[PDB]
Amino acid sequence: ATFEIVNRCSYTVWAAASKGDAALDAGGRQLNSGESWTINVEPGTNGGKIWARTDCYFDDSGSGICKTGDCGGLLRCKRFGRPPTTLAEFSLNQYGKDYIDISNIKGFNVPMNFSPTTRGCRGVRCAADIVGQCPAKLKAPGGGCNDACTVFQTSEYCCTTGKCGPTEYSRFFKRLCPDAFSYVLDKPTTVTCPGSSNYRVTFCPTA
Repeated sequence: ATFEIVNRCSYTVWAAASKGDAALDAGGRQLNSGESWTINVEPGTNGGKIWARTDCYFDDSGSGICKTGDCGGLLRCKRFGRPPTTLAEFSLNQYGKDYIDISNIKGFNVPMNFSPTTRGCRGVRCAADIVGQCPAKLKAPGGGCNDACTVFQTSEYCCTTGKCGPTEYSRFFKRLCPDAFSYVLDKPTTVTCPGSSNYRVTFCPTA
């Protein structure tokens, strides 16, 4: 499947794409404002994620650090990135269907629209000013708004027992972005699309 990743933000982001134990395509690239990066993701990919990283520095070997979304210091991510990170998530060709969603379960750093470029389903977006409105206890010095699990590490925020409810903190992400997962057992906002759809991820879709 092809994904076009577009930076509409007025600032540079370093895009990342991983299935958590391997890079998807090159795994990461710098995107200046307005740049597009087209990647190919093998059919059947389960548990893929794409995110933006902010304020990164990399040397000539692609080793460095980012203030949000850092994936063990690499330009080309093999692993998932450090919260806070707005996530585009996807499982492809699962019994003839593709499943996409946006998640705030690992916090928010950059607004995002995640839409099919092919026919037969709709896109999802989280474009509100979550960092601006972030509760003081969730604010990341880095930039970004962390999820409560990352900050407090409780069974309730992390849903570690498989039983947990919405919280003051999850309700905040949900009020600003109703179409993004706000906690692990949130009522699913997954979109089902035709198997082998193609997609576009846009950072700062409103910008």
